[PDB]
Amino acid sequence: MTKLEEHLEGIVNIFHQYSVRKGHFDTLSKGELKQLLTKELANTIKNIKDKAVIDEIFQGLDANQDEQVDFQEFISLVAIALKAAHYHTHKE
Amino acid sequence: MTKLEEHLEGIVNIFHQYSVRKGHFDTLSKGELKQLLTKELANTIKNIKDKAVIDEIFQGLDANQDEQVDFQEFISLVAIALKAAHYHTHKE
Repeated sequence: MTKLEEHLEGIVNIFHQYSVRKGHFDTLSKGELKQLLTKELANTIKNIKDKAVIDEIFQGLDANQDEQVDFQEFISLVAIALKAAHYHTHKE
Repeated sequence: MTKLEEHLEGIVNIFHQYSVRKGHFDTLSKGELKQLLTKELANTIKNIKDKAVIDEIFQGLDANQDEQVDFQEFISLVAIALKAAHYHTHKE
């Protein structure tokens, strides 16, 4: 039940772990996200294995249209994912 | 490192646990959120103990201005909180 804040900084260090390869700045493009998603969120988000699904999501975070998901853009990812968790019918 | 999806459904069942008292529908007002926040996110969000801080956040999720945070509105809460986690300087 009680996990205190390990779930917040937990998801944060998780993103830092699966999304580690970037340019000069923390670009963290769809490559890293796709990796994290297919292996971590494999059971949460509908067909998170699908690049079409991942594209949809990535593009939903990357409103910048620059192919970069920051921890903040990943924050919206967790929005999609938590939705996929409770609304696990298919947040889509 | 690897927590798979326990962090997504984890936060979800966490909200379900600390925010359990509602009306006929899952209203889940600032009372339940304040509780979860002060005890869970006590170390993450800046002065999450402050009702002024919590108000700011709650109101940020409750765009409906109806005093109801759903799991989806709590989804934006986790957006604030994950931000408070990595950007732990003070998402504010």
